[PDB]
Amino acid sequence: AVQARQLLSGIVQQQNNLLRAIEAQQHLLQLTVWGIKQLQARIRGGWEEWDKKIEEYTKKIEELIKKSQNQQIDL
Amino acid sequence: AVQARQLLSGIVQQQNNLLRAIEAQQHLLQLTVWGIKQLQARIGGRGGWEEWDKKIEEYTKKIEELIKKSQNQQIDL
Amino acid sequence: AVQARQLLSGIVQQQNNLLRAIEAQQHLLQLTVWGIKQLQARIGGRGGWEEWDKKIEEYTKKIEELIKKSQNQQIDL
Repeated sequence: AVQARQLLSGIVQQQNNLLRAIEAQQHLLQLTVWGIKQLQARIRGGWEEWDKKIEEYTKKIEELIKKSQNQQIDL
Repeated sequence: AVQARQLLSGIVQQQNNLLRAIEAQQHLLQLTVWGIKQLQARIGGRGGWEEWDKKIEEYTKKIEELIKKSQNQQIDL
Repeated sequence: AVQARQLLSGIVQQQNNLLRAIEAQQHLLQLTVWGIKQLQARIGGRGGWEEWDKKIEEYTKKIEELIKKSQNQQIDL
């Protein structure tokens, strides 16, 4: 009882740590994407599909993140 | 009992969402790697980046291993 | 009882896998940051990317803090 409570709370707490890390990593990722796009632009045709997949994965990540924020509990 | 199941399942669901996000972030990261690599090629060659290339291969392999590892461990309650 | 332990241990092992993947992705991410910065420096100066650099740093430190914070909370059953 006291055991299981401390265990599950600890588990729940680290889930919030992992999620917060994932969100920060995503913010970092979007910054790198911008940097690349700006470099391709200083030297963007032929990168249409590349742009599309990025948008695809980015949308999915943002969806999953939002879906995780609501699933999240702070015990 | 009812409390335990709901709390546990909720935790299991949360983990599957975190994993899915990690996978999509990995797919996203590999796209940026290529993007950089193609820029480096467009500007002596890609010489001097052999070690850089190495660590990427190292971490990429490790991530993919850990992901597959997490897929086989993951449960869909 | 036997059910709960096996289920809770499985969950904890999964968290360990997810965390390790996040650390490896972070290593990979920092490699991409370097690659970009070196291309920016090889093509006026890196002026105008001050704010960009600052946010990279901001999120990077936050990630590393969150990672270390998760390594402590981490248990191996």
